Order: sequence, then structure tokens, then C-alpha cells
Amino acid sequence: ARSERGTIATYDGVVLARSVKEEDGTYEREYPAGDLASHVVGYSSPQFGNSGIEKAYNDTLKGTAGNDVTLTLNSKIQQAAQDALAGRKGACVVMDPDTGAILAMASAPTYNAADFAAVIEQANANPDDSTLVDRAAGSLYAPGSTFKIVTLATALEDDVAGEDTVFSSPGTMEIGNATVSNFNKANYGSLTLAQATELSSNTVFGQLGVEMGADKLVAGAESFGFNKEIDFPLYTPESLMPSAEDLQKSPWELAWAAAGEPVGDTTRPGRESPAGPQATVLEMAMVGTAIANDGVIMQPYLVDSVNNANGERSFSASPTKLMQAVSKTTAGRVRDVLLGVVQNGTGTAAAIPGIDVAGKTGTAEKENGNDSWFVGMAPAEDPRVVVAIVIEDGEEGVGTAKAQNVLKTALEVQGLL
Ligand SMILES: [Mg+2]
Repeated sequence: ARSERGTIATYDGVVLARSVKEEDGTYEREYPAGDLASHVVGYSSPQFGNSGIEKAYNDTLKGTAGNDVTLTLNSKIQQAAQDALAGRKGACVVMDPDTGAILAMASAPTYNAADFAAVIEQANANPDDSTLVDRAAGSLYAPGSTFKIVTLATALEDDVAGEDTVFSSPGTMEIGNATVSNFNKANYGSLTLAQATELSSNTVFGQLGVEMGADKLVAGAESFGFNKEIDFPLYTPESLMPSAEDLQKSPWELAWAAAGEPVGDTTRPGRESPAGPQATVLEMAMVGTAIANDGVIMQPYLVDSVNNANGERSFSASPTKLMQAVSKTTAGRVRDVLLGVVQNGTGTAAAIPGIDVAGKTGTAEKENGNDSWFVGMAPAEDPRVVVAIVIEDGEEGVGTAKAQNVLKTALEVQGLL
């Protein structure tokens, strides 16, 4: 109450939170950037406590004045991510695949950071109001066909199949005594594995899952970070995969997991492992960074530096490897297939004039619609940016269309456009 709490600002210097000395010599917290990165910045209140960065870095911010925290976020990329989600429910994460730095992290619906108290009040009055939910880091989603990046990468790494391997792609087929179906039950005839990735065929990926088997599929997902607790300053639930033991018992569950749908029956007493895959948007961005960065996932980070009131520097982020998902050769082969998705497949809306874009579209099944996903990277040959976006209950392909705008803004900011 008595001393100046430190500021929180973006990497390009937009102040998200600061303390100003009042009339009576007291200090009050100000949030002068409207709804820019609201969920990330969080709030600090003697009534409501803390959340976001205000919570995670409370000790350094509190402090003699407290220390100033500089985030990795770029305000223009952050705004583009928020604009992509405007009027929708969902989330968007933009990362630098070479460092793990988070350039944008947005959730929708959102709110003005300054108005956190009123928003908390509304949440209490209406348990259905989900504005305060951190969807980018804090929520698990079914990734749907975006997860095929993991299945494909695993199949190539383990030599289960190659890009040229041919699979039947019927509209529906029985696997493990129930049905796996292509989107809209489309019959594509025989497809190479590359073509099946371009068209996003569930029946091909289901068969590929059964062929590789539960042990390999689960190990492959774990190589990309599933079932690992990943350290992060904001609450991030562990992304989940079933045990190999559970998937072994149901070829149908295995086939759907390979296609990104978590169909494991968790209503069944006695089930030992979770349904999966279930992932955060951050995790799906990390999957993208593995493909972009020669197979290596860098540790995601949000704080670039901390500086004292003196101006001196007490913390500087050091980009660091988290895990090697696949080999450099495998990553490159997958990246080439994902370029095909955008050039010739379901991802054409992600194309950007003058820069090659590679990525994977996703549809995740819901009762009366779908969640719409895109994970992609640009420039395709040596990416400088990765974007993951989910639009809940979205029109077909909307995730890809919105990702285009976010990627374009990132490339403009970086000078490539
Ligand atoms: Mg074969």
C-alpha cells in the first residue's frame, strides 16, 4: 500500500500496468492499455487478490519501489491475435520457434484489465459467464485434426509409413467395432499419406494409428509434451494422452486418437487414464514450434527481463531447450507436407502473397458443430513465427482464415512484409 509496485510492459514498451501515487501519498494500480493482453497481465487487488503476471511475479513487482517486468509480447501482434478472436470464444498463441518467446497470447471473450473488479462481480452473479477464463494457456481442448502433425511426425520418425505410402480413404469404416468417418463422410478413394494430410482424412489417420500401435502413438505424443508438466508463469494444465494400456484395449479409441479426437469413455468406472489427446493452445503452438525449429521445442516464456527502480537488471531470460520431439530430418519432411496443406489442401486460406506458409487445419467435433483450429508457421523454409488458434463453435475453416491475418501481421512487424 505504501510503496510503488513495479510496472508490467510489453517488449515494445506498451505499459499494461503501473502504480501512480495518489493525493494522500498512497498508491493505486492503473491498467492503461484497455483490453490488451488482459488475461496475461492479470490484476492486483487488496480485495480480490491477484492473477496472471501480477500473481506470478508478485514478489518482484511488490519490492523501496518494486521491480519492472518486461514481457515478450509485441503489442501489434497481440492486437492482431485479439482482433482475430473478436466476438468469438477461443484463443490464439504466437511464438518465436527459435527461442520459445511468446509474441502474442489472447483469449476471448475478454475485458478491459482496469475493470477486473466489475468482471469478477459479473462472474459471481452469472456462473455461465466465462470472460475470466484463460483459454490460451489455462484450458484443455480436443485438438482434432491439428494433432495429425504429431501422428504424421511419429509415423515418419519410426518408419511406420512414408509420405508416399498409399491408404484407402473411405467416407466411413469400421475400426474396433465402431465407426471412424472422414469429415462430411467424404470418400477420397486411395490417398498417399501426404495427400491424406492435405485433405485431412480421418479414415487414413485412423488406419495409420492402428498400424503404428498404441505404444508408438503414446510415445510419440509424449515426445511433443503430452503427459508432461510444463513450467509456465500462468496456470497451464498438463496436456493429456491415454495410457498405451488403455489404447491397446480399444482399436477404435486408438484410431480416433491418431486423428486427434479424445473418444475414451471417462463415464466408465475403473478407467485408469484420461481420454486424449487433450491439449492447451500453448501446447499446440509448441507442436508447431517443433516442426518449425528442426524438431526442438524451446521452453515457452513470457518474461524477457526484470529491471530494478535503479534501472539495473536482475533477470534476463535465457532461451533454453525443453525437449527434442523428432529429428531435424523428420521435422523437415513434416514441414514439406504442411506446405502442401496450404498450397493444395484444406489450408489455402492461410496463404500469404510473397511468403510461403505451412500449417495444419483442424476441426474438432462437437455436438452440433465443431471447433475450428489452425497451427502454422512462416516462412515455411525457415520459420520466424508460429501461430496456433482455436475458434470455438466456428464455421468450417474459420480458424485458418483468422490465422492468416495474425501471421501477416507478425510478418509485417518482423519486416518480412
Ligand atoms: Mg503399410
